[PDB]
Amino acid sequence: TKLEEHLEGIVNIFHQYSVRKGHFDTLSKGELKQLLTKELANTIKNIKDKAVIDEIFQGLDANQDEQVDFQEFISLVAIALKAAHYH
Amino acid sequence: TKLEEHLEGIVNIFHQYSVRKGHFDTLSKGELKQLLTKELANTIKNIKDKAVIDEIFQGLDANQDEQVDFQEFISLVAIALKAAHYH
Amino acid sequence: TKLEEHLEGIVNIFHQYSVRKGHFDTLSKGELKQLLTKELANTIKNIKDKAVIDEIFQGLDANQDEQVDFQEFISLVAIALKAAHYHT
Amino acid sequence: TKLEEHLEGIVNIFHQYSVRKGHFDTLSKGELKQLLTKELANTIKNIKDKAVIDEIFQGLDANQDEQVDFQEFISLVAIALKAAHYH
Amino acid sequence: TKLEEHLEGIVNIFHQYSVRKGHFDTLSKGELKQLLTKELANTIKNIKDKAVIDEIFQGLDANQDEQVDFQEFISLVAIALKAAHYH
Amino acid sequence: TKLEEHLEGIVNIFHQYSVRKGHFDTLSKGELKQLLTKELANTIKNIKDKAVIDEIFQGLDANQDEQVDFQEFISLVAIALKAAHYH
Ligand SMILES: [Ca+2]
Ligand SMILES: [Ca+2]
Ligand SMILES: [Ca+2]
Ligand SMILES: [Ca+2]
Ligand SMILES: [Ca+2]
Ligand SMILES: [Ca+2]
Ligand SMILES: [Ca+2]
Ligand SMILES: [Ca+2]
Ligand SMILES: [Ca+2]
Ligand SMILES: [Ca+2]
Ligand SMILES: [Ca+2]
Ligand SMILES: [Ca+2]
Ligand SMILES: [Ca+2]
Ligand SMILES: [Ca+2]
Ligand SMILES: [Ca+2]
Ligand SMILES: [Ca+2]
Ligand SMILES: [Ca+2]
Ligand SMILES: [Ca+2]
Repeated sequence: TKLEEHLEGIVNIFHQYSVRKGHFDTLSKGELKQLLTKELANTIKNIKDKAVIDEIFQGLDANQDEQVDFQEFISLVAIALKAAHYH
Repeated sequence: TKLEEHLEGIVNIFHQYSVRKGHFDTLSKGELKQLLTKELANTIKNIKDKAVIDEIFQGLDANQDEQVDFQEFISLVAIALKAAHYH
Repeated sequence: TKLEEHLEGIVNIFHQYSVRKGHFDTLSKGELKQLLTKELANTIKNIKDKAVIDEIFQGLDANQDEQVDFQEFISLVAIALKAAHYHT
Repeated sequence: TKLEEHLEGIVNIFHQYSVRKGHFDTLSKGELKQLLTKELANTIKNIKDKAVIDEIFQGLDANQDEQVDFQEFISLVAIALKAAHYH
Repeated sequence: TKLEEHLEGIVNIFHQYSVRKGHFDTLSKGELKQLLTKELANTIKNIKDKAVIDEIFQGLDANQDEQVDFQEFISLVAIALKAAHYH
Repeated sequence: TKLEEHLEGIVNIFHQYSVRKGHFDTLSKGELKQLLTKELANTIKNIKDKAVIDEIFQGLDANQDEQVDFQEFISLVAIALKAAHYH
């Protein structure tokens, strides 16, 4: 299915960024910064702002381990999905 | 981007199903059952069974208006995304 | 303030039904049914139907104690709020 | 009914502050501070400190669009309700 | 520490039921029925009723794969604590 | 039963810290500080850093009353469990 394909897509993009550094299944502040700035540049306003990136990071990182795992990632998909529907 | 592409895809699928009947911007049970069985067939177990479909509908429709609106639909992406990353 | 008065309003309405029976601070299915059918009759579709009332009770009672307490009630005020704004 | 009046009341108050500037349908940081400091003065601790208003704004604005829309505002009502029943 | 001790306790108890049948690391409807009725009988009302066990299983199995995984099980702890501090 | 004993355990630790200052039934920052660093040292990363204790305090304190009450505490239990299982 296309819907399935879009889902595997999102999953693929997650890993695309999570493997660069440290844990392969988790995103570091730095990797999330990349993901955010390159992949949602037209979705989240001011995503370019150091403060905006930090605020998003601190909020996904529910368990304070300094990493964003896949389950925490889902939150971001939901926010983004909200924006994309608004346009 | 790609990520933005996928998210736009998801939005577009919603609407692919929501305009068939009643309100254009929301899914009725019928509409939701179509979307589930053909677009998540390989994602949610037993998704074809009547009981599962009803259970999922009853859960999304948080405000009991017998419609699944976009906000409510986000939750399903969440459930699905979970599953898709699992495979 | 006006906003403070409406919030005090909702708390008072909650007690208005929670004292009828059993614990004074919680709603039983009965007390909830009365509240729903007499105070949200124009907010939630088919609120009069048995099925709907139970589905609602079954969802608010997160701890499964057969009582809806105030924190659990706040959920209902959220659904209700969505509803009112949409009508508006 | 009364419960319904109170709800419509809260929606009204929302609109009373959202129409002063920018989109009519949403609350700016500024609009939000106004409502907080004169509508909730006797509900949230130290709600008259810049720090506390920032924090509430930052939390209610989940999509980071620098605006607080009605669905996001509902969370504010939840926090408030909590406080009001405590008295 | 003691808190750590209790948390480890909970995980342990999860496992003592999850390994009985099927996947070792997730709970089947049967496995859960066993955990609820034996470990939570003085905590959740009417936990010995067929109907309640199922409503609790249906609720926990957020992804409809007919198993309760540790993440899903965490919500049971939340429901239970609420009750425990009540006594 | 053991699970029940662990739950009660969790409630007792909470109170062990909550009775120290101000209201016996809620944790002040200071009280929360102690609890975190003495009961979760081997569970949450850098729990020792003043920045992290503050961030955790700010997240639990949903109503902004500068106390963490039992309900709000349950979120902390969930973050911790998640970690303890991961270990
Ligand atoms: Ca990484
Ligand atoms: Ca952090
Ligand atoms: Ca994390
Ligand atoms: Ca439709
Ligand atoms: Ca329903
Ligand atoms: Ca709905
Ligand atoms: Ca009562
Ligand atoms: Ca129930
Ligand atoms: Ca209850
Ligand atoms: Ca405005
Ligand atoms: Ca922000
Ligand atoms: Ca916003
Ligand atoms: Ca098993
Ligand atoms: Ca199910
Ligand atoms: Ca499951
Ligand atoms: Ca205290
Ligand atoms: Ca704060
Ligand atoms: Ca608090």
